[PDB]
Amino acid sequence: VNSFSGYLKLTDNVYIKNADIVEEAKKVKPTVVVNAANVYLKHGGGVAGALNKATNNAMQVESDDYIATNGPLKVGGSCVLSGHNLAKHCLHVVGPNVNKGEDIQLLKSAYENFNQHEVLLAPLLSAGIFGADPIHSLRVCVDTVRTNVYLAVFDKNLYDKLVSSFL
Ligand SMILES: Cc1ccc(C[C@H](CO)Nc2ncnc3[nH]ccc23)cc1C
Ligand SMILES: [Cl-]
Repeated sequence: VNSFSGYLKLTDNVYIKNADIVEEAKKVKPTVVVNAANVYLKHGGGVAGALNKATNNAMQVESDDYIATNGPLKVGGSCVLSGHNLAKHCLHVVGPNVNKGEDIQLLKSAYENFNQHEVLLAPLLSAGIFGADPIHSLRVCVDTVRTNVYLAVFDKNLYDKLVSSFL
């Protein structure tokens, strides 16, 4: 039993809700919140911009030190950093950005990172400003993630389409 509330159950392990991941994380304080990261961990907009703003830029400061030491992530890759005031940990995951021409097949590799964590709060990878079809992203999530994932969808209209169209 966990403290996530108001989710619709899609499969044994995947759940979904129309919610603001920033507000969800502050309420639940999950063990792991997933960020929709880029390889440079530059959290300028989208989910990453919102999560970083909620940390008062501490996420960006930590991320800049990470990159200075380790260099950029891979598309499809991830790193574990602090969750600051939002969660114990933040799993920064790089889904392909279609608006950069990045291969959408890497979306499965991106979701595989979730399997290293028993329970996660997450957005749909490569959705929003990353340009992928959220219906495809949800399908890949369900077919790739085996651990317990609580998916937060900010937009109410989009959530209804994902649910009504879920096979
Ligand atoms: C119009 C529109 C907006 C957003 C999305 C999803 C992306 C992630 O898939 N953004 C987010 N998802 C969850 N919480 C969030 N908080 C801040 C940003 C954000 C899709 C579409 C079509
Ligand atoms: Cl977004």
